[PDB]
Amino acid sequence: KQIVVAGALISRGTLLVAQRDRPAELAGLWELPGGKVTPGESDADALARELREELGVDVAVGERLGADVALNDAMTLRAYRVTLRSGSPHPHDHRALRWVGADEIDGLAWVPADRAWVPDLVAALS
Ligand SMILES: Nc1ccn([C@H]2C[C@H](O)[C@@H](COP(=O)(O)O)O2)c(=O)n1
Repeated sequence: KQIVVAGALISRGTLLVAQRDRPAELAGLWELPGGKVTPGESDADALARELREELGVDVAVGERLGADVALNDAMTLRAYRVTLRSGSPHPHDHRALRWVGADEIDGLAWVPADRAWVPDLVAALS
């Protein structure tokens, strides 16, 4: 299986979420940002790489957040806690970014796969 890694960046008590711009089925919906692990990379390497490219930040990759999500037979999606080392996030690849609190997480129009993590994210912010 192909692994897709995603980051739950919590800073100053809020969670960063990212609004996809593609493909049409997901454009406008919100996600934890990340991307595919390439063969030869660790999960930490891949996630830090993706968030540097997508957001313009250097992060440290920490513990898993929640369980794996099966995207299909082909791919699996995994979230990690990440924390900021340097930089301020900007939507280089996404439509928008938002910092959200616990109360806002269940109301967000999540991409269907990431929605599974709602209870985990609420707990992390509580
Ligand atoms: N937090 C994320 C990141 C990605 N994906 C999905 C969208 C694609 O089906 C696949 C690979 O993502 P991308 O198209 O961004 O490379 O993973 C997802 O559901 N949730």
